[PDB]
Amino acid sequence: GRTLGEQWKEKLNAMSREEFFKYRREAIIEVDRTEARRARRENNIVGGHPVSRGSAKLRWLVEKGFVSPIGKVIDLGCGRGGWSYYAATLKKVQEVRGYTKGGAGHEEPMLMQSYGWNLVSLKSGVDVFYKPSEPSDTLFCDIGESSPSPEVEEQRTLRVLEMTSDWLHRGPREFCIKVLCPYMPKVIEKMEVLQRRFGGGLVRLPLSRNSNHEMYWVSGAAGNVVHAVNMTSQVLLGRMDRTVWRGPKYEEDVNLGSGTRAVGKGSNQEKIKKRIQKLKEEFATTWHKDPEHPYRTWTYHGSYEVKATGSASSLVNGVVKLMSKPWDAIANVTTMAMTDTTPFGQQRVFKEKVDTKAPEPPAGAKEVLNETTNWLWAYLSREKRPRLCTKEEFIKKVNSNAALGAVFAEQNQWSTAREAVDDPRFWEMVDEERENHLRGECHTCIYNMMGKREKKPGEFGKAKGSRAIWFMWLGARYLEFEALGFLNEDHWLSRENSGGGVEGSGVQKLGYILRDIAGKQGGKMYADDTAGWDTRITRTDLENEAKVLELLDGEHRMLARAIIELTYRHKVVKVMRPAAEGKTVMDVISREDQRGSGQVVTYALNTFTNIAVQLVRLMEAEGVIGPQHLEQLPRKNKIAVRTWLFENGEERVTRMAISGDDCVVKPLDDRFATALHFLNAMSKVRKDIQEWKPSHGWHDWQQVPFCSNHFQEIVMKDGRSIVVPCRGQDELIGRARISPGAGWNVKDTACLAKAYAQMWLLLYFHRRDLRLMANAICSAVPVDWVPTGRTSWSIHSKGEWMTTEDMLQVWNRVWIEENEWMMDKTPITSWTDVPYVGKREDIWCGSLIGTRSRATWAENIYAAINQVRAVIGKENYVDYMTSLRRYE
Ligand SMILES: Nc1ncnc2c1ncn2[C@@H]1O[C@H](CSCC[C@H](N)C(=O)O)[C@@H](O)[C@H]1O
Ligand SMILES: [Zn+2]
Ligand SMILES: [Zn+2]
Repeated sequence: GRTLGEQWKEKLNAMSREEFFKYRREAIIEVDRTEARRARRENNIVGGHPVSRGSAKLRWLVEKGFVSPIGKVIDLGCGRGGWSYYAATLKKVQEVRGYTKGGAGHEEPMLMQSYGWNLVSLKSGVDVFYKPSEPSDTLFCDIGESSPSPEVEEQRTLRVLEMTSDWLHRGPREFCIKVLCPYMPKVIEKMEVLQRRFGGGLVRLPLSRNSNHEMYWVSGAAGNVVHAVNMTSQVLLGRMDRTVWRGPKYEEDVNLGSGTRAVGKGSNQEKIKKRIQKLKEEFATTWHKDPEHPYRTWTYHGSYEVKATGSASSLVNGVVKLMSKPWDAIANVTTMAMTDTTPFGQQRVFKEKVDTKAPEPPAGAKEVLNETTNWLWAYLSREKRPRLCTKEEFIKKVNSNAALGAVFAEQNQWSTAREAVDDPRFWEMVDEERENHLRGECHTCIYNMMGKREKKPGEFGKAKGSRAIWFMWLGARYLEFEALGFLNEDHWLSRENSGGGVEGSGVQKLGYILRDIAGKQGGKMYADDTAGWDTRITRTDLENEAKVLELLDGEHRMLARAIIELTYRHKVVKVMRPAAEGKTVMDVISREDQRGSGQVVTYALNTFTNIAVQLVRLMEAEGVIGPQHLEQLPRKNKIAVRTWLFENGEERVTRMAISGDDCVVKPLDDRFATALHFLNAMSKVRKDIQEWKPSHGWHDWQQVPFCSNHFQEIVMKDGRSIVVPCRGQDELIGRARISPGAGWNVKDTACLAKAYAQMWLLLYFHRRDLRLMANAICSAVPVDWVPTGRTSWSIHSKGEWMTTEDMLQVWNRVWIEENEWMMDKTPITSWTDVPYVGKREDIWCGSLIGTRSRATWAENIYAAINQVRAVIGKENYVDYMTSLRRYE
């Protein structure tokens, strides 16, 4: 009770609730929050309304010189993001990163479109007390949880000051740090030591309410700490006991405006000029060059107004949910959501993942890739001969529902792909562009880039933004397919031809292939994921892929050359973006590197390059090359590379399983784990691991991740063994619980549930919970109804369950009949003779067996089934529950 603050606190703690809320707002300045709250209600994130009162507080501080935010701003305990968004409106600020705890009983970051929103990056679920410090130019911290006990607040405050000191030690000359309880002795001492070392002073905002004693240690203040605090205490004490409460003085809230901001700094225009010109002309009406466009590594050409496209909804699948009551309690399943594919949705991912420049590899690294890719092209073409693909081939393999991909009104004459390929007028458009290509010109081959609708873990209690996919229109895709599609159609990256690849194989083959690799002598199995593979394909990588041309001649070569040079290298792309005031715009941008996700040969070229990368890593691992060769390759090891490849290559690729950017490799020893110098120089940086930390390997091949699964060997009842795919049961159920959009009627969602159920039966029958849930779903869905919808995006999903045939029959087809690693072709006649994984593995991968929630669920499954049957209604049903032992 010694300090005046302690007297204030004690008097505060003794107030009645009614008086507390009068005193709280007495004589303070308060921003009118009315309009902001209506904005929050009406989902208006483009009107300039700040997410909290925190924007006004920071505004007051900069308008008074107390802090002048600049450069890279770090914001500790950002909450909704109030400070972060205000900083981003400021000219001198170029980057904002917020961190915050989030979760139950804490504020999550809110996603806004305030001016400069593209400079901001908020992160939730972070405990900053144990987050390693990072360099920054401006540092913010608004952490400090109140308490009726000054002693508690004192210790909390100290913990923050102690924490911020680690961050101040790394440069920030600008700062603004909350000091929750400034009047307590140990805090006073800490402030004095900190002020000496880093400067600044303690300030009390007139925007703060009288119910706290918070002060801000800001870099552009100064003064005696003690004096400052006592002056605050006195004001506070003075405002107690009034005869008449006069209330606060009202101010207007800050208006943060809207729209993206330009990034600083940021030219083979010949080969793209026609395309741009044709677009500028077709959309001249509102065409313009936005000075505030957010592109940093893409070159920008212009923008025009368009109607926004995409969705931000996730809806629940009612039938799956009814059959999965125990998972209602699993956060991992219920916080999953469809990704946001609105333009704001994809753009907020675009600025992090796609607008990056992967550096070109250094000269020595190039020379080694050169020899490797020479070797690899030679090896792939040892037996196979390139060829044109035909119109008829295209028409037969085009999905009747492939994207049209119109980029010009002229390309938008058909309502489905099937109609286009059936219309002579389409092929006339193709021919016309074809003849242009033969003359080394390209007029209309242009990508649309948009958000991919995906089922993913949530973010800030809501949906994640979307991954960008891009592809050219049906006509351009035909031309690609004609020139380069032989790679696909004649299976140039099949295992038989590539050694390392796995083209064509369903998931059901993948485990067996991993096992075969395990049988070779060598070290641990590795499986490093490259972060954002397509965005890391360099000019060098493209130049090496371009060596297909040397396998081609005449007309065939010329067509292929146009695809490769005019279409894969000189890419022109159309992407939507949020403009100001709720309107959206189509940007036309370009760049020479990176790989477009929806090129006809993306998988092939990815597989090809990934094999070459692994070959290079193995050479560094086996000693042929090292860091001393990155800047220049000596003639002698340049030759060793050649001979290494020549003598070893064919064996070495058999130690790989390469599916696009997905890789598994069993090197000779474990020097591989530190063979990272070339890997990093080639820009193929590893995902989720410090740049130079060695790679983790596995001893058990059954724990190796490949194409989103790992694989388990299980011995069946009749003594035969199978290798099956296995993965987190939480997400499997999480995804089945999500419907692809709004407005889906009972029958359609029932048919999607039925596809998820049947995919489970065919691939994850060995997971106890799923087999029960699958039979339960199929028992609640009318037998006649036909499975519809996507259950996977993986190229290795072959969809055998998308059928009305009995699932046991198809089980035998893929697991016995067509399974080349199963000698004994003895058919399985009943489900009970189909194995499970060990309960140890089942539980490790999310199973709920042995739990009482599950028990209740299992025992009462029929009630669940009947609930769904009622909703669907009188129809023809069948009970499959009896195919499980416990229901006989
Ligand atoms: N240890 C911790 N690590 C990260 N965040 C924390 C934390 N302790 C508290 N927080 C969070 O930090 C936030 C401070 S309130 C932030 C207000 C913000 N300046 C604005 O204007 O919007 C709270 O939401 C709180 O949940
Ligand atoms: Zn073209
Ligand atoms: Zn598993």
